[PDB]
Amino acid sequence: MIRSMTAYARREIKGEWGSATWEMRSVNQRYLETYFRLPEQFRSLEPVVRERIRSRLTRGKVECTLRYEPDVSAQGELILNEKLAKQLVTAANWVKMQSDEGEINPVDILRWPGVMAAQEQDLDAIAAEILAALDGTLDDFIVARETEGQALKALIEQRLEGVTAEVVKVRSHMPEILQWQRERLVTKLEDANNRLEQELVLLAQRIDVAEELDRLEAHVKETYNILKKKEAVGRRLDFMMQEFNRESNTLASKSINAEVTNSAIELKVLIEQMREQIQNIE
Amino acid sequence: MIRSMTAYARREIKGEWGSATWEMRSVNQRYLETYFRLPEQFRSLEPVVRERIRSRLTRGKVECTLRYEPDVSAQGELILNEKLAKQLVTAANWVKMQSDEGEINPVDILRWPGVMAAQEQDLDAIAAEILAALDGTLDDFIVARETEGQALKALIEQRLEGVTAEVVKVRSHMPEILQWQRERLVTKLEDAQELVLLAQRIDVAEELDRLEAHVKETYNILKKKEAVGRRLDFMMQEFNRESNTLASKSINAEVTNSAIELKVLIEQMREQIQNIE
Amino acid sequence: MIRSMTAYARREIKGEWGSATWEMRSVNQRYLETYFRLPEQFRSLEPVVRERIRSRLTRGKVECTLRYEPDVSAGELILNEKLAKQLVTAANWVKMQSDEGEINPVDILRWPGVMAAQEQDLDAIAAEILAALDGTLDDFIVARETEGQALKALIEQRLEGVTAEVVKVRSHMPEILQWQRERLVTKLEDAQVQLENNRLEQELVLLAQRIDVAEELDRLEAHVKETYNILKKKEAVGRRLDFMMQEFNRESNTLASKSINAEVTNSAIELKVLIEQMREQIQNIE
Amino acid sequence: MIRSMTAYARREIKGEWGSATWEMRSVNQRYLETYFRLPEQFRSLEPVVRERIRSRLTRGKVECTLRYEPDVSAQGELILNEKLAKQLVTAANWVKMQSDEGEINPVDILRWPGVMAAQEQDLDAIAAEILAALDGTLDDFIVARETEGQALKALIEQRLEGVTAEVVKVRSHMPEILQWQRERLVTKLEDAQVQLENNRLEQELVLLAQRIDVAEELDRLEAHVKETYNILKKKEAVGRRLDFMMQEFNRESNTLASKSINAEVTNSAIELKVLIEQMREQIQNIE
Amino acid sequence: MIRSMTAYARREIKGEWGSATWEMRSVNQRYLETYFRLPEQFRSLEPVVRERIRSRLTRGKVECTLRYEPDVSAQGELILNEKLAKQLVTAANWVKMQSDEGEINPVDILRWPGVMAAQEQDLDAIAAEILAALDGTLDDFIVARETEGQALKALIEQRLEGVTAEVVKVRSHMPEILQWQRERLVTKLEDAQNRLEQELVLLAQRIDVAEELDRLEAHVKETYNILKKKEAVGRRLDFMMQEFNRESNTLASKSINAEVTNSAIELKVLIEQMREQIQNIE
Amino acid sequence: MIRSMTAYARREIKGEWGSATWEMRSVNQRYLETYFRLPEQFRSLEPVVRERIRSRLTRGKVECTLRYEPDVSAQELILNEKLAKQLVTAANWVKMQSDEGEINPVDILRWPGVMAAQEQDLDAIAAEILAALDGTLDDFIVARETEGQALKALIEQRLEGVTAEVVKVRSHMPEILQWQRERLVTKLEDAQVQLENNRLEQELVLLAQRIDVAEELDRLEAHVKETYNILKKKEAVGRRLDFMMQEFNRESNTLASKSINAEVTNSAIELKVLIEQMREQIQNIE
Repeated sequence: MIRSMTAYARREIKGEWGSATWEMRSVNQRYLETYFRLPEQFRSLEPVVRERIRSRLTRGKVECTLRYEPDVSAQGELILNEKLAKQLVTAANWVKMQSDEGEINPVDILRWPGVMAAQEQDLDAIAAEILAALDGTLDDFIVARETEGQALKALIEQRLEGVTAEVVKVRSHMPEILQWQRERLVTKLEDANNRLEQELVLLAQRIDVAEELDRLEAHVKETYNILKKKEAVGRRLDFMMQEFNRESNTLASKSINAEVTNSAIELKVLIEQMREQIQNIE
Repeated sequence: MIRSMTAYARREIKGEWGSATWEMRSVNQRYLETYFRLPEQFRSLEPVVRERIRSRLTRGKVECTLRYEPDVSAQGELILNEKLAKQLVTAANWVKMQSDEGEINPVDILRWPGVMAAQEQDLDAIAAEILAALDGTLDDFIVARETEGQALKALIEQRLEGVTAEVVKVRSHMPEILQWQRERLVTKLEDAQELVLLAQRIDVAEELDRLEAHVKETYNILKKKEAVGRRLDFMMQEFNRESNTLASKSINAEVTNSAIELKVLIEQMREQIQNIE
Repeated sequence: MIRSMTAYARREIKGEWGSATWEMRSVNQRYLETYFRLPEQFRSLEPVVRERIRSRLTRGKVECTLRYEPDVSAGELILNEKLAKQLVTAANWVKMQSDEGEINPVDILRWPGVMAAQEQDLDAIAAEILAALDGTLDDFIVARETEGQALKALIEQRLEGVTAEVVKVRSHMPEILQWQRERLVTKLEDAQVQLENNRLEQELVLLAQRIDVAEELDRLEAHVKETYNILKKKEAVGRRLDFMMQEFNRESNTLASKSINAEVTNSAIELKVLIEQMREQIQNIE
Repeated sequence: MIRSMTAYARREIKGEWGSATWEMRSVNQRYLETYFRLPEQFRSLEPVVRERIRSRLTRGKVECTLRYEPDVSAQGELILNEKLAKQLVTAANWVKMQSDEGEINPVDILRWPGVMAAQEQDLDAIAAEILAALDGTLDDFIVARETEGQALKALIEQRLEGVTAEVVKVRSHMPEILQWQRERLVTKLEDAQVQLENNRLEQELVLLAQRIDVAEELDRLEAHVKETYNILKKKEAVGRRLDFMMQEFNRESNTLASKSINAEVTNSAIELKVLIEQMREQIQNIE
Repeated sequence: MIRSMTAYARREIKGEWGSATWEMRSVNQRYLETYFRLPEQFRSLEPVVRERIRSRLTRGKVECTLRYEPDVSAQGELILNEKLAKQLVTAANWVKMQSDEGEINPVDILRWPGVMAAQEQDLDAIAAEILAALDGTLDDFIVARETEGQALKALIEQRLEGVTAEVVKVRSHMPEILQWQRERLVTKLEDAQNRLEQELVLLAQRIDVAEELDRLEAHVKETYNILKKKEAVGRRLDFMMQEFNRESNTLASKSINAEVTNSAIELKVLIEQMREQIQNIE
Repeated sequence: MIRSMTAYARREIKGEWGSATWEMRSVNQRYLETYFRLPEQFRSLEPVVRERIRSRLTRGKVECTLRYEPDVSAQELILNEKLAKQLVTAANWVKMQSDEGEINPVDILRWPGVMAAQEQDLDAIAAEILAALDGTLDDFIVARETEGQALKALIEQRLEGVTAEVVKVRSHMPEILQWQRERLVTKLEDAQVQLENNRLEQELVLLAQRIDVAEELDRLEAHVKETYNILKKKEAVGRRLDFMMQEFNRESNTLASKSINAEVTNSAIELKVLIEQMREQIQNIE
């Protein structure tokens, strides 16, 4: 069950206290990178949310944003500190006697800190519900990372069927070609004995690609095994494609017929198509 | 039918609610890279945008930008908390009694946090219209790719004709090639123990026949509906292989000059293929 | 010793003056960058906090914040009468230049320092705050040292897996060489061609040299032994480990290129996976 | 071509929107590090700038700063939301009826968010101009590296000439020293003792000549300067290959100073070790 | 009065202006390397503080850090920038001419940045107080060096006592040693009269064990004399241990007696143990 | 005129445009490393300051910081008149909707962008900054030469001790060479080894010429005379002196190895001590 690095998932929780929205987005990356945007009230929640994200995700760049819109009507009714307000008025009266002018503004006294305050302090209860909501949107994020990736797995397996069908097309042509190479050489040597076949068969071992086709088939069987294991295989699959293309290039190099060369090109096209999908794999 | 990797297309939809613009540009790239610049309100549309673009475009580095301009009257309405405003006015009246002076500033009451708030309009009907404009931008984008791709197809076909013209030109010197072919073989016999005269490959007719089939295959590749950019690049490497083998053989001035011209045509074709998806 | 460049540590100190909790976190960054979020009362403490943090922390992007809430302590406040008179006389000079204006009393009280809390002394709170800061920093260093030791165990776990893949390849190597020469003679027996004297031996020597990977395997084992030595000596560990990974990777690529067996190729891929896993942890090293 | 890892490049473009300045500074470093300091508006351009620089530059430590100056007066005329302003005034009128007093400040209405908003100028045309100025700065930067590399090569070749001058300075002085050492031995021996079998004298003179002989290290120093000039001629892996020669240069100079029986030869060996250190200063700057 | 290179000392001075703290720590080094961490206000003190550390210390790697913590006080008078205030009033007059109305608030002009500037603190009186605290820290740093240095001196003298004790153990075998020395000479006289070469004169120079023990006992009495010196003797004692090993190399190389060989090995173990402690002596 | 690598120099200048301070400090380094902390207005001066410093400094790690404090326009502030008119016209529109209000002038000035960037003649100021850099750079070298003269006196004081130890060994050497003739022949008589008569006497003095340290003392005295000559060079001689001390230490080790007398061994140790003391002063020499 392979997963992809790029996915999106947003969840919004509505309550009397307020509305909070968790958004998670991700893009392909070489290593895991985490970025968190949180409100000031839930800034203390940043270490807790980072451990959950990092434990669940092995690789990829993920940005998580939480936006809290509290309800001011559900906010507790404001209390007026009468002693502090009188303490500020008598202080301003002293300033007015020094300046011999000025007028106290009532709104400014209310704006002074501690004069009008709210003591709801319900943040701890809603934070536990936000943490439970974070696990829900993180599961929606993981299920989206696992939804796609099954499609990527099918695309790679479809190309893996194309490379194995392409080597059997080379396997049938090759013995016919090996005999043809001896014939054209003999006609050229018209102007030129025993043990000439001894040098021919050693040259034919350099032309033969059976050992290389065997390795390529072994790499395909391994690639099927790599897709089934449940771990990070994004980079391992990329290293495997370098060996796929290594055998394709040495096959196109030792190719002496145009039919085999066209098959080697088809192999390299399928490898490029697989490498494009492996980039999206974690 | 082949599509160039670089193209540009913009579409703007105007309505009473506001105006939005879909700008989309692309450049050449080995694999498909999708970068989206979307407003915070339409940030949720990003997975839907990626689904539509990735399905339609096989390869290339594409950047898509969306900019939304809301009408100043639309998506705009003030919500005034009447109870909280009355609470602040009565609290300020109490302060005015202790101070025996002062005047309540109205805008200061509005700037109090809980007093003023803005309502959230339903962007669902707009988002569906913004999403439909993206489909139209993709249609204008792929046709601009096909228009530039047809010019690249003509340049490659024009130089494929010069490749075949050079292959026929060396086959006029074919009788001289056979003379030089046998003469090289007998001179090595004259020089004569690890005598691998068999290992020497001097045949050039197979190289020309093998190269001539690649040209016929290249025309067939250009007719394909799927992406052909990477396949043509691999094909040029085989064009270069047969030119490199023909390059090693020094026969006469006309043959060597034709081999030089062949490699120039391949490089000119390979430069245009980098622009092909 | 080695220290993990990313770590977290917070501490809360409660007192009669109020409650203040120091919280500092770090992420892996190529340079030292300290961002502080301090209250207005402790805004003057910004320079001394920066010097103390940067003296013990050599590298990394650190975000340190302090949350402070004043305690009413059940309402009387002190008034800086001299500072208020200083501002009124300074405003009177401005009024004579402008020839207009009125001094707002609340605006004078809004000036910093004009109003102060009687229940608390700012200098006494700052001394407790500064003493709490170095306590968080000392625990912050330990949080880096413990997680740094965790990164060391990860690299050693992958190093022993690297040296296990090398001896796994060298066990297959003699069998592979004999399989290649036996594959050659079987085709000569099928072809019934007359065998020549020492022509076979010279071809066997040539292929043996092409498949020979002895220098790459010995060079890989020298790299793992050097990596343990670099990991033991705790001087410039973060930089010197980066160079070893490039040497590990080019020997693995050279091995994968010169390989003729699919099983050896699979082992070379495993090496490159282990190298990539080691590189991921080396970035976290300070 | 050899290129110095220390250079400075600057490029300024003038436009109606303002002026943009690029600055490049490079310091020697074993790895390739690139640090970028861009404005908040063009912070999205960093991954595009990083690709062009990392692809065109070899190893080193590079710092990039982009300074963007807005004209302010020439562009960005403020637009007034008349509908929102009237909405706030009617809302404030309601509060005025409740309080039965107050006065609406006009500038307070303008300072309300969204009332007076400047139209955002599309930075697409300006960012393309900045990207075009970047590759022009990289061109000046590469040229500066190549011109400084030629200066480092001249300094290395200048010291190499001083190395050969010291080697032949020792070679001419060596036979004079070997004759004086023979003349001293026979004089000390004849002063207090008799000649010993004649052939024993020749044996001791041969042993003495072998101990003071430095011709092997002296010939090996001259072989090192010829390979060093060839290495400078080669433009492939010049930095890694040139470090090895300095250790070999310093190896032969140390063994030469150890076998130096004459003070003028020892001073020449020290001058060699000074020239080697001066060459080592330039090689850490090259690739 | 020998001193160890590793030592630590701190001092804090308190005043109404604030509090400052010096902190010195050192480790072993071949030469003297000093590193200073100073506040930006007292950066100018770096050349002065270096000369003082340099005067009382000869070798070692010290790191000297200074923490300056001024008390947070708004008591400092704020200068009224009369120039800038007049610049703002004339600018506001222009706005009044355009609007044809308005009034300049004096408090708002004061709130404008730069109009009220805090008086620069003359730290000359504080710097002299901080420099005086450095002298106290250096004095505490030196006594910490001398305290640890006395323990090293006692440990070296204990090892020197074992050296002389092992010498006496070999001195008893001296009549047996002189027999073995004479046996080496007569053994080299083999096939005596075909090569005209006499290694006997050379061998008499190489096996002068009696002079080694005498010269070794002279090095011990000199080592005691070196410990009583006032100047730093760290490098001198290390050079002395090289000579201790030279006199004991012949005893370990030649097996005159199994008991003598054991005593020679213990003799070289003591030299290595003294070498380890001399690393810590300045 | 030798110069120490560690030095400090700080200069402060005042003008109508403002006040700026150059600060230069340096420490020991193998080669020359220059780092610059410059304001944003004078970041363009960095390539000019670098060539100026590198011209007069041969090696060392030097940090060069410049603090520039701008002064408000003394003897008028530039004001965006069109933006201010646009805000007054917009406020007038609000005043007719509300039918009340008064435009506060300071509130218009507080608006972002109304106060344009203040006029500064950066070209005329930078020329004064460059002239102050030269003064600080010349003031920096005076601090180098002052400390260097102290290092020169310490080295010359130890060089006098070297020649004093050399002549002490020189005087005792002819006596000790005679003592070995009588010492070696006595050991031969103890074992009753037959004398070779004249041939023994010849080999004895040939061996004595091998033990004779007079050749090492002559070379060492020539190195002392050369070290005085090196101290008079105007160029940097920090590295050359270090290479010279290696030859000092080479002859001393050869002296201690060939030593046969405890007093000569103690004198060789005194030589090695003086050489280490000179090396400690030399490590600070440019």
